[PDB]
Amino acid sequence: MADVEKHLELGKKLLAAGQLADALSQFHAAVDGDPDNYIAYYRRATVFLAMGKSKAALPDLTKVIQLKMDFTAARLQRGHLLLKQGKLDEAEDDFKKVLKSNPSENEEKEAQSQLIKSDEMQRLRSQALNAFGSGDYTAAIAFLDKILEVCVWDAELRELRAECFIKEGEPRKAISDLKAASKLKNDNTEAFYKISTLYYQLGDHELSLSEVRECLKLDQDHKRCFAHYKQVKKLNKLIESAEELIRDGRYTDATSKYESVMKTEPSIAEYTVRSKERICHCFSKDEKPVEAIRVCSEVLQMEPDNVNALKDRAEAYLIEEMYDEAIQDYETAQEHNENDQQIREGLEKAQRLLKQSQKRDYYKILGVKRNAKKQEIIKAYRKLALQWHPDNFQNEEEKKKAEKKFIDIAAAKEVLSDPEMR
Repeated sequence: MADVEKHLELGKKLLAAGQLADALSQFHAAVDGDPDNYIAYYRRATVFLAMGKSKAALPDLTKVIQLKMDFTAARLQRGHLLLKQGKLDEAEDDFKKVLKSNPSENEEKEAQSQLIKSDEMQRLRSQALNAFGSGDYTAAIAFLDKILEVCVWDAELRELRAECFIKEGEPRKAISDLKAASKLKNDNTEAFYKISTLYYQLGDHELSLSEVRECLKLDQDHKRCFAHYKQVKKLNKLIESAEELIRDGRYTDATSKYESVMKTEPSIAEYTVRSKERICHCFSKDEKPVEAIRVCSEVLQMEPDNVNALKDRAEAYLIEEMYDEAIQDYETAQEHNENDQQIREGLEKAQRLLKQSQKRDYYKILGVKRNAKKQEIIKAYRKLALQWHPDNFQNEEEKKKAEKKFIDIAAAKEVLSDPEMR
């Protein structure tokens, strides 16, 4: 009908304008209106492909083919797709029938180049699995890395490689594949669960949560997903809230939410380690030096390179006027993060005070200002020197201590006469 014509035409304009989502809407309308119009099926597949929707394109393309078996450009299209999906054998059968069908000169060049690739894919697949079967994981990765340049939408193999990075002790390198695999399979809940937990495991709670919400959108009654859901949702509030508080500068509150974070997930180290960094942060930003040093130091026993923990402990040491240990920290921090304005401003501001503290102040032996007025000093000296005379002290060890204060008071008067003021 005219409708199916309008759907296709608006479909066309939209696609051309890059408007994939609504183009798809319209071809959907076009397919429903005339369920036997190969053009509708073809134009939809064309969008699906444009959108990365690998699974959805295939049944539409083979429909186009079922209806119009002479239409070889759709057979070549389905050829390409299946080769992306890593359904090699079938990708070969189409690429070959394309060649047996008076192809275009550009259709011959494609159908051929592809079979050439496909041949290597079959060898690389077999090497990949074989490597994997014997436990040669780094071997398997190298093969698979190559297959997946070409088979970019082989979910199964992506999964295998993720499993490789994992056995290798490199879990984070498996986020891409596992995320990809769930995207392609589209309505497989297990794929969302796997990616949701791998995220959780890495302390990626925000994603993990959103990613399991997907599982449950697919299956409301999925037991395992829901269990995990309760879990990360709980741990998400606690962490989100913890940080809300840290920005309000409610540090002891923040610290309490973090103790809850750790109590809610004890098994995974990252949730314990990262909580401690944040607690270390709370204490330091709260001017609680001994507590900062105690917690921050423990964080560094676990992660000696923790730039954030070093900055917070540095800050603690500054409070304690521990200028050496502050620089040592700001420095060992500067090693791991090369140019940080905060680190550098810390190292200079620590050094300035390390210098100024070694610089003896005769006024610091009593003077009201860097300029105590007139005979205020003479009043201070006579009393102090008379107070602090080793004669005063019967205790031998106590005396020797007065003496240093006496030499100090005396050396003060000596330098506070006439020109020696500067």
